[PDB]
Amino acid sequence: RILTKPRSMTVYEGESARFSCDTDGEPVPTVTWLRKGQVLSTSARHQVTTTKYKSTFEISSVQASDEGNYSVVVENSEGKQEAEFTLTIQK
Repeated sequence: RILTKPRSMTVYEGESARFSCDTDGEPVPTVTWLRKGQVLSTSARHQVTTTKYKSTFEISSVQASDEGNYSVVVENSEGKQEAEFTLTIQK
């Protein structure tokens, strides 16, 4: 149920940008990073990565086609939620 949401910021390009949230489930919930960025989930220049009870979205080598405003829709065997933030990049 969204134990904790990630933060936000504005990086330059492949500088840092690190995100990490937490979510309960039954058992183990599911996450869906997405924000006009191809559901993030490591789809090109991103570096997402979920874990047992906590996920993490990392942005590296981000070109001029990722922008920040990134959210995370996390569901569960019998639940549904989401979060949102924004990690831009001054290419």
